[PDB]
Amino acid sequence: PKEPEQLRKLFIGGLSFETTDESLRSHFEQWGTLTDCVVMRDPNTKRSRGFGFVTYATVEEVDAAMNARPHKVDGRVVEPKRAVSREDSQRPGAHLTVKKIFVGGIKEDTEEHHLRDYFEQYGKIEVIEIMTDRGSGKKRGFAFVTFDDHDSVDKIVIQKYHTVNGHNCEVRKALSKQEMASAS
DNA sequence: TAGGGTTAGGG
Repeated sequence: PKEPEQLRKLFIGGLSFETTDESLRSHFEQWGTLTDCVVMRDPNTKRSRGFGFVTYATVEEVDAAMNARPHKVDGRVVEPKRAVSREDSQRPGAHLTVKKIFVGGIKEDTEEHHLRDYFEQYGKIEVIEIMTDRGSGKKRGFAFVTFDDHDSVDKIVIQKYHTVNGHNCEVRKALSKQEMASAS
């Protein structure tokens, strides 16, 4: 396949105890050709860890699978998520289900239309907030964007580069005030 | 509900 394996792969959380490679495949093959399908197990006990991965031949097929939520596998509602790489999985909050992104390093003259013209393609935007110092009114160089669907956030943050108001910016899942403090 | 013997040499 032309597109990277990491972007063709979904984490499937909350599997029934009973789900196997074969039953997971039988379900998710409805939305495309699977190049990989695995239920993770504890080595010695071989018991399911309750999650697995499915990988499609194309990202378009991944998108079709996410568009078909909610998914019931072997009688249990499961939780498919964009697969976060092992490296990125080390970061605080990498696996949270959130609807808001932090957008860091935006120019002083960035306005909401700049953020819409990059982010609307990923999903329905509910809130845009370009952050200022409350007292001085000075722009602080970051914004928060809130979407309607956590998968919009997940599709965004697995990518490396994001161009807003002409220049790259860094985009991460939003951590709460207390989550920021616990990550320090 | 976050990865499968899948992450820093030897010059």
